[PDB]
Amino acid sequence: SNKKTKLIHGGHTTDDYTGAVTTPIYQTSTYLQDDIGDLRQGYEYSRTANPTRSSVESVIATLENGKHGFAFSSGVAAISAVVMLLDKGDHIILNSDVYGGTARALTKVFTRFGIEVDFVDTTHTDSIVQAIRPTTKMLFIETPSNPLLRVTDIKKSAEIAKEHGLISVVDNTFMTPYYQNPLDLGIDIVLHSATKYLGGHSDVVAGLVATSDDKLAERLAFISNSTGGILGPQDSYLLVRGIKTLGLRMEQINRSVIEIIKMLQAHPAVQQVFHPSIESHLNHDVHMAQADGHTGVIAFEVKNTESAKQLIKATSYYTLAESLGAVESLISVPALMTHASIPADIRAKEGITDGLVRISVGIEDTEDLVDDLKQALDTL
Amino acid sequence: SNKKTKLIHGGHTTDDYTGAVTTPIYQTSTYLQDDIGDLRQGYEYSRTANPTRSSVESVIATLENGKHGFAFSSGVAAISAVVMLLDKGDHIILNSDVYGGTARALTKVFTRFGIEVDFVDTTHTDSIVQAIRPTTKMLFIETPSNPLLRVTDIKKSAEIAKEHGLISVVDNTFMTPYYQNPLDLGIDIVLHSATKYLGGHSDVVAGLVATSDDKLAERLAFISNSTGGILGPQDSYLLVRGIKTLGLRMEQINRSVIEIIKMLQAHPAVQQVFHPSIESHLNHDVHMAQADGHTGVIAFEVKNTESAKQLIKATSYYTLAESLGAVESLISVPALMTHASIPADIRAKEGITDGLVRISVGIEDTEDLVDDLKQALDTL
Amino acid sequence: SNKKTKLIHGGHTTDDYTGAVTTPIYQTSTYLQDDIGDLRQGYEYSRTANPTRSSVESVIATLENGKHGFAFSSGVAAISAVVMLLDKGDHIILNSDVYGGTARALTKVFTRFGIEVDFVDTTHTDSIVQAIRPTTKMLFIETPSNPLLRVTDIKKSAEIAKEHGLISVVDNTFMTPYYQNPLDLGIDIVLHSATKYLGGHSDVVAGLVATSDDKLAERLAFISNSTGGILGPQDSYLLVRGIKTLGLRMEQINRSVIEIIKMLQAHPAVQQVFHPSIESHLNHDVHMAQADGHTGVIAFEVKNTESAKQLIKATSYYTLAESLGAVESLISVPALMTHASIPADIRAKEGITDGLVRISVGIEDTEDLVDDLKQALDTL
Amino acid sequence: SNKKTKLIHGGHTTDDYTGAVTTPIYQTSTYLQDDIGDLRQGYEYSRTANPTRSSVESVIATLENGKHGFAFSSGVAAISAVVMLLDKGDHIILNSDVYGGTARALTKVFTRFGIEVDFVDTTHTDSIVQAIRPTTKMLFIETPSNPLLRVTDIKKSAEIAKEHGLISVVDNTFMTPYYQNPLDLGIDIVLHSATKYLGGHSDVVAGLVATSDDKLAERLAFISNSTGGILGPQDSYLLVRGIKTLGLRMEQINRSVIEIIKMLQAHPAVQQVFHPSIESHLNHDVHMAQADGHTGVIAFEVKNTESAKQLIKATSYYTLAESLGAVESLISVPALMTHASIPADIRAKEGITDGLVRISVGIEDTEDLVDDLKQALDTL
Ligand SMILES: Cc1oc(Cn2ccc3ccc(Br)cc32)cc1C(=O)O
Ligand SMILES: Cc1oc(Cn2ccc3ccc(Br)cc32)cc1C(=O)O
Ligand SMILES: Cc1oc(Cn2ccc3ccc(Br)cc32)cc1C(=O)O
Ligand SMILES: Cc1oc(Cn2ccc3ccc(Br)cc32)cc1C(=O)O
Ligand SMILES: *Cc1c(COP(=O)(O)O)cnc(C)c1O
Ligand SMILES: *Cc1c(COP(=O)(O)O)cnc(C)c1O
Ligand SMILES: *Cc1c(COP(=O)(O)O)cnc(C)c1O
Ligand SMILES: *Cc1c(COP(=O)(O)O)cnc(C)c1O
Ligand SMILES: C[As](C)(=O)[O-]
Ligand SMILES: C[As](C)(=O)[O-]
Ligand SMILES: C[As](C)(=O)[O-]
Ligand SMILES: C[As](C)(=O)[O-]
Ligand SMILES: C[As](C)(=O)[O-]
Ligand SMILES: C[As](C)(=O)[O-]
Ligand SMILES: C[As](C)(=O)[O-]
Ligand SMILES: C[As](C)(=O)[O-]
Ligand code: NA
Ligand code: NA
Ligand code: NA
Ligand code: NA
Ligand code: NA
Ligand code: NA
Ligand code: NA
Ligand code: NA
Repeated sequence: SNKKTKLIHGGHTTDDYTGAVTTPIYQTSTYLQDDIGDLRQGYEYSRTANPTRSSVESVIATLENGKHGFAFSSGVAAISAVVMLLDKGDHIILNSDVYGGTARALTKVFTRFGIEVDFVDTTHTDSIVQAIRPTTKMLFIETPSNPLLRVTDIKKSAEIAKEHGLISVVDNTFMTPYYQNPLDLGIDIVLHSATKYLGGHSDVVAGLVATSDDKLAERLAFISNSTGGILGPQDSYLLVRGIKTLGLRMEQINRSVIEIIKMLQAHPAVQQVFHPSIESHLNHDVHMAQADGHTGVIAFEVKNTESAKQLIKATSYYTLAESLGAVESLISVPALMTHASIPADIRAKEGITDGLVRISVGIEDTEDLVDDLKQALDTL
Repeated sequence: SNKKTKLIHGGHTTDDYTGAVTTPIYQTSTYLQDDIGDLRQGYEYSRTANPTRSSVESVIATLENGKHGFAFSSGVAAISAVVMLLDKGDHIILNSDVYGGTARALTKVFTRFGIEVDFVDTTHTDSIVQAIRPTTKMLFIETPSNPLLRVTDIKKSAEIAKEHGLISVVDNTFMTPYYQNPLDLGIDIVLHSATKYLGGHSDVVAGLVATSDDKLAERLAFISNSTGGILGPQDSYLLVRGIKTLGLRMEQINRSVIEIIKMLQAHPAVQQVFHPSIESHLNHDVHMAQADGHTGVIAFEVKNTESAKQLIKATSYYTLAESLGAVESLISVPALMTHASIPADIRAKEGITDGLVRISVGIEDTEDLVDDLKQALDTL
Repeated sequence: SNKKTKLIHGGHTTDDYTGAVTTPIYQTSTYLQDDIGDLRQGYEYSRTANPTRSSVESVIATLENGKHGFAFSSGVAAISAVVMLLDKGDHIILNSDVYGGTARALTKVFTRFGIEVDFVDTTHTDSIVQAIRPTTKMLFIETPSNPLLRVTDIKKSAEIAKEHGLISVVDNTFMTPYYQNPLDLGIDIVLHSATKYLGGHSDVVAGLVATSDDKLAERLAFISNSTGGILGPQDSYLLVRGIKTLGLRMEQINRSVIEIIKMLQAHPAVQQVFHPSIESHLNHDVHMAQADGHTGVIAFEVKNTESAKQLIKATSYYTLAESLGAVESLISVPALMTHASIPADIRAKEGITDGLVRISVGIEDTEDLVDDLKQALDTL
Repeated sequence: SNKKTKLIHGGHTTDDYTGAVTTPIYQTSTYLQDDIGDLRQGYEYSRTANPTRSSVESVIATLENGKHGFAFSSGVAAISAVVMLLDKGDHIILNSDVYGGTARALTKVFTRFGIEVDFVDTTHTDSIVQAIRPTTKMLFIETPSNPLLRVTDIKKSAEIAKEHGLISVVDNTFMTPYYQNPLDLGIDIVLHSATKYLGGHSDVVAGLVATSDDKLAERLAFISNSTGGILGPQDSYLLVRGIKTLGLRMEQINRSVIEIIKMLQAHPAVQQVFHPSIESHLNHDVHMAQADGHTGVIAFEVKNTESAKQLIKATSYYTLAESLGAVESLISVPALMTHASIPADIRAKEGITDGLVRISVGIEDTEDLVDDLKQALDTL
């Protein structure tokens, strides 16, 4: 029924055999056959399929309202598997501020295999229409993006991809299936870095992919079985377990996000704030029309590098570390940590200023997170 | 010093911090930074590096006398990472009877990216010399191969690859680092399905890669970090643990292999036997010159499909299942299980007859394994 | 600061060595000593102490505002360790409806060792005063109790125990440290079946004990080290992980508890409802004075056994299984499942009627849980 | 059939449901019931029974030729459960040099519950006959003992216990079921610290108990369920896995033991050597009659404390740490590490001299272990 119930009872996460109310961990590579080719429960070799991995795959398929799920050893392994649907000579359109790892994979790995990449400002979907070439075969969008939280119209992108014969892909990491369901809006494939919110506890690196398309699912299963970037059973189990509390965690994060943004907008040491909940944010209405909540990632400007470092040192409850979607709130400075290879003039032009801070809001007490960040900003 | 000591004390598999005599399992995705960019022990994000994965990587680098190790989510993920060293238009030479998963990856995935594949009978290394094109960039060999255990001269292949500017790769799964060390013979990259002997307990799917080449190691690390087929920490731990007993397991397996082959050669219901220890086997002397023991995989012919099925049903201690390198002995029929897509006339021509049985010798009592297989053959 | 922040940042649950933001899993039994008796970080043998177990022990000590924590292989192992503080000839007072496993341990095991047990209705603390003998050395109370949720005044029991030289113990399982902190009210020892709410995911069996008393802590450490009922490192890790979401889970459970009780009180097929939040419940004011929330366990009467079974069959979201404190709501019938050895006339006299149903409210959507239980009751 | 086969195929260590060739890890606390009291596969609550724990219990029952197995959270938890078969006023006879943890549990814990303990030199079984009181109910022996490896006649002790109505218990840790099977010699209960050889990899703390007596098994199951010192599922799995290689490990250890003892007996810096394989060792013939191999624990005298410390520092392959039965060889000095609370004059009288060194032989290369210990002794 409602989302919080679906999180507990959706998918197959119990043991039909013993009745165990949690998915058994099949730390196993192979399976007895009673006769040659007769598999007791459909399993024959864990790379091809493993029951614990099948459990988490059923969960992500259910949560995204798809038919088929796939679990990979990381988010970028899921992305690479999806890109491998294409052939040399094919063209893929991506949002222009796509995740750094995605941009690296496409421009430094897959370009050597003849895949051509164009980065497009998809906040206006007619940019996609202009960028389509005869060889374009895939449209890949994140929304909202990192670290400036740009929003792209999912439904319109799905329609464009249908009309032009493209495979449409949404990286739904920042929103999670709790708030945004791209397959319901016509997208062919949805994927996640489960390393972030889905696992939720900073203790699994994993990717998840869901689709309703039987033929794309067959192709993805073949790619998974042949290139072998599969998630192991212990990590699959920890994913199932972490997803149980996804709804509670996201709701707490959202309460804190709302109060923190109020504080940041009022504070004199903060300039611009980036988050899709802000009414003046580009495509705010598009976001509200395709999602019923918010990501916990916020970016905001302080004056300079020194202020950013001082802010980090002055907080008690914000942890300096890579990644996002933890139960701990995390803080980072993109210009120094993720975007430092880009020359400073280009960073400035793109809005990645020296004082741009990114926080990933965790599940600490809302008042504590607001007060801590405020007093730290007061030290500037 | 000696191999069995190196297996226990080689690599870094203790905790410098607490002194724990086993590698801690770092079920974690990210790491506190004390200042922006200052990593306490070199860790910042588990996809890039994880201490438990670094432990197993140090083990495989030590065991293969290399400098750099890499742990992947499966053997075929390690193979795919190594193939991704190449660009569209490049050509790779493989032994003609390479592992089915390798052939599938190259001919159904990487060929779509412009990688060209030629299958060559490398049991005569001058076949490699003939097959080299101007665009050839990699030579990839298994020895001994599956399921007919063909042997390829590693040292000569390394010399050919050096002379012609090729990256040389040996899939050393069947022999393990306990018996065969391709990097010592001049090969650039050695890799393993750790799913088999290294893990040894049929409970991990994993790949391992080792090299002494700093530049190839940098390229492999970039590919791993960008396409993300990494081994998780629990599986890395179980690998380290299983490798501890590699020497004992391989030695027991070898004692049983010798006695089983004597029995098979004497038995009237068995025709041809395939194993590199047999003096009339092609390149037996090459094998003995590049290895100081034997794989536990043996293939032998009984009369037909019905005899093969009857043999399997009549054994007590041979388990019908996919994979090899378990503590249990495993039995299979390639024509029905791994090679069934090849038309029967082609199978027959290649020696994959309907009665070809493959066994992977485990660590059961030698007398029991000999007697069990013999009495089962007596029922034919 | 506030409880939800303390749950994330309280205790020591990161790695000082690598900075890993989660507690490493020390799957290890022993530790290198650099010189005889010089321990690198205080560890020498995992039965005595293990770093992952020390992490969860620090968490429970912090959450209960104690100084010392202890992790056991189950709730009843924690209880047995605490009972072993006593000697033959000593007397222990327990609430008269104590948990079945506790009653079994004391009356069928520890009584054979000369420990004498008296069951007392502690809802009136003067019953404790009457029951005190010269040999009484321990007062052990649960509040609220199972399955009728009787409430005992913790502060008054602590004062009585101080005055008469008794060790006071509270089994705080049903309330958790999120809502009730017995050590703050003067109790010597607090303990939990961490199998329930603390782990929270029905995937760990564990006990936890906390105290502020240095001498009792030394005695408990000696008992743990000598009788060895220690929690293992994987289970310790899963406990730390599950406790992260304790606050969110308990708050969702409490919202659902309030709405479900409204529904049950209004429903014509339900007679008596047992829960400390009900204003006419005995010692409701005592509960509100010593706790700032509620347990998720509720008991209520339907007409008879047949109605109870029908109710269970008619629900969609209530799972028939033993235990409580899961993310799934659980349903049971004490007269058939936990109390069936008591003769029916005694059960009836005690209020354990054939139609008494117990539910443990999970974290499903509140509206779904209310509507599901209501429609199922409507089928009666 | 033969022991090495039984180690692989004995007990139930596969999944009947999927065919997985390894025991699934049931990280779970409770189990769905299809109707009240109808358990799908006999499971209802993991403290009472867990399928992974049942797997390791079946293994130890099979390996010891018993009917019932029990897995505890440590060796001393298994011992405490067995002692709890007794009542206040009962008397237990133990060998006089029993393991320190056992002596501590009995003389500092169970004596407070009215259990009376007598330490007896059981190397002459008539000492047992003299020590029997009207209240004696249990005879508990280790053989060989620590650290002087005293041997006790198991068959004669079993006969004495039968004749006088005692429960007989053998702590079979040092010999393992691979070499010594006390239940076959008439003993009622056999137990192990599985922390040592059975797990074999220094990564599990665990106890195991086996019996053929249905009534004692029922009593032990009740004690386990009521006091809750159960082994968790991950540790149970690692035990099953480690036991697979028990035979190979013990055989390698025995080859090394034989060569090391030759070296120690010849070396001028070594005085007395303690090991049951030495022909002049007390009850050498008794040991050879009740076992068909040897423990890997050896003790030997060097001159003094300074020589012992120097020896430890001079070795390359002997690791200074507590415990025994690892894949690494371990070295210790009992007078400083396990027996330091005993006054020095008593230690000297008992043979625990300042220069007594204990080694636990691991599975390193035999020549390496001999040569390393010899060169280190040469530095004296
Ligand atoms: C290493 C990296 O490469 C890219 C892609 N990329 C290439 C040029 C370029 C200019 C601006 C921006 Br924004 C992204 C750009 C993003 C990242 C990252 O880690 O964030
Ligand atoms: C699915 C598969 O594809 C191949 C490669 N391949 C293609 C044609 C062909 C002919 C003979 C042999 Br031998 C191998 C061949 C091997 C396998 C396998 O699973 O074994
Ligand atoms: C097996 C069990 O033993 C007890 C204790 N006990 C002994 C007599 C008795 C009468 C009423 C009540 Br209420 C509890 C009683 C509780 C339980 C249980 O599992 O619930
Ligand atoms: C702490 C400990 O207590 C004991 C039992 N115990 C009591 C007196 C005594 C004298 C000699 C010997 Br030998 C053992 C003795 C053994 C150990 C141990 O850790 O080894
Ligand atoms: C309600 C419910 C669903 C249906 O979810 P939708 O969001 O309507 O697609 C699926 N699974 C479970 C367990 C549910 O309770
Ligand atoms: C002997 C030894 C080595 C060296 O091994 P080689 O086979 O000579 O390369 C490495 N590590 C350890 C722990 C050793 O004992
Ligand atoms: C606030 C806070 C505490 C103090 O908790 P109290 O309930 O006041 O005892 C402890 N630890 C952390 C991490 C906190 O944030
Ligand atoms: C041989 C065998 C047994 C019997 O072992 P004994 O030592 O004769 O009691 C049990 N299980 C398996 C799997 C065996 O192979
Ligand atoms: C500006 As539009 C609504 O075509 O993305
Ligand atoms: C910013 As990242 C998830 O590539 O460490
Ligand atoms: C036949 As040749 C020795 O050139 O591989
Ligand atoms: C023969 As296989 C390791 O691809 O199941
Ligand atoms: C009735 As009273 C307040 O002495 O527990
Ligand atoms: C009611 As119970 C936790 O002893 O199964
Ligand atoms: C000396 As005797 C054989 O009675 O133990
Ligand atoms: C000698 As010990 C196993 O009690 O650390
Ligand atoms: Na738009
Ligand atoms: Na669609
Ligand atoms: Na050749
Ligand atoms: Na080289
Ligand atoms: Na009262
Ligand atoms: Na106090
Ligand atoms: Na004797
Ligand atoms: Na018997």
